[PDB]
Amino acid sequence: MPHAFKPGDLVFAKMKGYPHWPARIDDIADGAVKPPPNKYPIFFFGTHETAFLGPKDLFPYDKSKDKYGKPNKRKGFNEGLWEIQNNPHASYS
Repeated sequence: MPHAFKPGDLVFAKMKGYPHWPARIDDIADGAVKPPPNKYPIFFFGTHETAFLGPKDLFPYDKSKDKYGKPNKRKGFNEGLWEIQNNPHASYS
């Protein structure tokens, strides 16, 4: 059975106007800006941008990759597909 989301989990993350996007739940480093309550820090692969999202917009990667894990024209998307599959826990800073 599923647990709550935790740092390191791999997802497709959905935002308004963008396709379901390969991403991970990030850790929050000491000193770093914390998310709002009930929100997680989401690191988007390829673009390397961060946004704060709740679970309604987070689709676990294993379950969802057959649907959402296909090339897209959008900037950074296909780079992001490579990262999530090949080195999803690397430093992209």
